[PDB]
Amino acid sequence: STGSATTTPIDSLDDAYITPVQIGTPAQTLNLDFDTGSSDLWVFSSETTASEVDGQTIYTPSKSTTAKLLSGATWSISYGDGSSSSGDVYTDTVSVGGLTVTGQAVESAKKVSSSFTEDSTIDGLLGLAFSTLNTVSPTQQKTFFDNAKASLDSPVFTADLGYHAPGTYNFGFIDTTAYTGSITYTAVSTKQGFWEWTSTGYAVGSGTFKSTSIDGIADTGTTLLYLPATVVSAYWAQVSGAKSSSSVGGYVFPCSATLPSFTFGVGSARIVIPGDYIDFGPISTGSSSCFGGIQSSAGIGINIFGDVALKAAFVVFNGATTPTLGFASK
Repeated sequence: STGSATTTPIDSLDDAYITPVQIGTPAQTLNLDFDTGSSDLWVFSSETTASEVDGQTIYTPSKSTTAKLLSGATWSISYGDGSSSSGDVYTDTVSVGGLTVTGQAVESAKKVSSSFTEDSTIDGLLGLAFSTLNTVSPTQQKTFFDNAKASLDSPVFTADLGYHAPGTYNFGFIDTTAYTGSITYTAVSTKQGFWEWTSTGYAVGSGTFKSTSIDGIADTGTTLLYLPATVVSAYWAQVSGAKSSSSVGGYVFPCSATLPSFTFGVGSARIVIPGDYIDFGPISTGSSSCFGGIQSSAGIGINIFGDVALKAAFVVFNGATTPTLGFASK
């Protein structure tokens, strides 16, 4: 089997991407944030505290003839941005782009934190990291990819995120028309539950490539590119007027600037992030200070190849017995 679904930016900055997902019988379609940095499929629901729902589409398990309460199961998650959610668990039929999994754990939110409530465009998350990170207790549950893997033509999914434009998530096949050149594969460590890999270095604009190992995670659920402070300082030093602002929470730059590109290494191959992809717009409405898309990871504990980096590439998440990641230009 295969599946193919379009993923669409939630706003003009590409702050996140939503993909339609069918849950239940008859189908209830929710727009979920596919997140290769977490492993819970959770949704706003008929059980979510009413004051914490503000425009999202909800899953109502009582209206699904295939929904079954997973007795005793609860979940609770906190994300790197400080947001969180928790609730109980159903199993139900879940389909993405024509690919169907029966008995998928659908984690129904009873509580969500304010940032979820405030984002009317995201109806929940669909985790695509490794199932060892799934938070369901007392019986940990499998991700949608893990449940579908054995049925897929090839045990892979691909992320093709657009810049200010829709893109595609495919399951079970590699669309050879979707990228240029060849796909370069690189090793993955699953020891932390992430799609964790080692970039071979970077370049700023037309500058020379610096060979240096950068361990980080391929995370479609993080907006920006978070890298070591040395790397980020080298980038922003090429932008007149750029500075790290403690009050804003990162590097800012004059909105009048033209940003240089940033290149990262995948083995001997190179992925080029155009400068425009690094512009996240005014820090507040009407400001001439703009927020940078490359930020320091020093306060995180891990480097994150988020959407800013991934949307410059066609990315293969290879779930073979030994997982690997593949990157191609496009």
